[PDB]
Order: sequence, then C-alpha cells, then structure tokens
Amino acid sequence: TKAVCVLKGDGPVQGIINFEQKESNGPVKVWGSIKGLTEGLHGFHVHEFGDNTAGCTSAGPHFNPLSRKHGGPKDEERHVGDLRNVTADKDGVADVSIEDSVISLSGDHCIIGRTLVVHEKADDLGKGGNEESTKTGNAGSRLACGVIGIAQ
Amino acid sequence: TKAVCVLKGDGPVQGIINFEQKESNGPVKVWGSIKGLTEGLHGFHVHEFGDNTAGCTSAGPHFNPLHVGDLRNVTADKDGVADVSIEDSVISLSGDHCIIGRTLVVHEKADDLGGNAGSRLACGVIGIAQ
Ligand SMILES: [Cu+2]
Ligand SMILES: [Cu+2]
Ligand SMILES: [Zn+2]
Repeated sequence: TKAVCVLKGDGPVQGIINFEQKESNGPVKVWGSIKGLTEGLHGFHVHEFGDNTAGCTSAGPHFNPLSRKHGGPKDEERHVGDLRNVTADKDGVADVSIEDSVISLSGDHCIIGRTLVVHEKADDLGKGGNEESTKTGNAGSRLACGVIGIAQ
Repeated sequence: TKAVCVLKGDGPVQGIINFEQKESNGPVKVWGSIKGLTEGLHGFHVHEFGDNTAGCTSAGPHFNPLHVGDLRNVTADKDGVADVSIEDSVISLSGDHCIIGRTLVVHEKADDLGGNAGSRLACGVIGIAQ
C-alpha cells in the first residue's frame, strides 16, 4: 500500500507526506517535507476523522482506537496516531523521513481516510507531569492538515 | 459508518458531500451540494486514488476494483447549484468496494453513462466522519 497527504492551512504552512507499507503487517515509511514552520520541533499526529469541513478542527482527537494514553516512542504506550515531532530548519523547512511500526495502511486500525496534522509547538511525547501531556502532548494548535488518501 | 468529502478545484466549483451507511450490506446515502457549476448535467465519480498532489489529475481513473465509482450525474440548476441526494448500493464505506481514502470528482460535462465527462472541475479525498 501507498498513501499520500496534502497538508494545507490558513498560514504559510503546507507540505506533502507520503506513506508506504510493503507488507500487510510491515513497517510504514513516512516521508516528505513541510514548510512555513517556525524553526524547531512540531507535533505530528494522525487524527481520528478525515473531516476537514471546519478546517483542522473537525479532524477530532489523536487517532486512538485502543483507548490508550498519548505517547510517541513506538516501544511504549501511545495513541496509534502518535508520530512524535518533525523538526523545521532555520528556513522553516521540515524534511520528514520516519519509519513507524504502530500505524498501518491496511487491515485493522489503518489510517487511510483519516487526517494528518502538523502542530504549533513541540510534542512532549506524554513525558510531562500534567493531564494535557497524556492527551495531546501539549503540541498546541493545528497549523496544517490533510486527509490521508490511497496513492498509486 | 459516515464519510465526508470537501470538493475544491482551481475554479469556482466547490461543495461538501456526505456519505452514510447504516448497514455494511446496505446502500450508501450520498448527499450535499455543489456550487459554481454550469446549468445541467455533470459527471460525478469516485476515482481510484485519494492523491490530490496534482489537484484532480492525480486521482487517477474511474474507480474499478472489479465501474464501482460510477455514480452517474448530478444536475446543476439554473443558479449553478446542484442538490445531491443519492442512494447507491454498489459503493461502500467498508469492505472491497470501500471508497474511503479515494477521490470524489465532479466533471465539466455530462457522463453519457457509457465516460466523455470532460475536465475535472473539483475534487476531494473521501474521509471518515463522526
Ligand atoms: Cu494532533
Ligand atoms: Cu470521472
Ligand atoms: Zn496522541
């Protein structure tokens, strides 16, 4: 399977992110770039709904089919949608090259038809000592998003 | 099971289309509106790929896993608005005819039902809704 997402938002933030899974239960490669970002770390998650009728707001919460706590490290408790942080350079460009073992593009709990979101602030990966850390990672507002679609 | 699609293009054509399927073995209800169209019939199809990196062009061909994406035509009234109210039992929101993650496209011309529908005016990726 291959998938793709066009990220867009109100601001200068935009990008394209590609997904590829060679085998049914194989790792998913996630790669592309996002620009218009402030230099530094930006939270990066799959959200539950592929509903962009009210912008990124209508995407709902982090995609969490197992009803677990927010995280990031793929070897510890997380939402399925938790993809940690992207890092923007001095020119505001975040080149993305990730391999994730928890998301999938087929079978149970796949992310096709859901929304990819890039955030205002860094994701604390559920490591903070506050309630918000366990829910959102304190990544703040949604800067750009798009629906994840099947690609050729 | 519910889905939604925001149709956009590089012209005036735009709309929102909703999909609801209460039963996995039953019909999908398709409803919404599209504005900015020329009066008359317009091709209305699910295309294979939910790839909008090149606008509607990257959506690929008419969706056909066997066409399954054959939703026929919408009718734009004289004010350029098409009211969409469709029940289709060929498309699905689950299983093998699943259209989630694919692209809904509205066309310049009428689908002659056998498809000569012309340019892709607006499109969007079909996403899971609450
Ligand atoms: Cu998020
Ligand atoms: Cu078509
Ligand atoms: Zn999370």
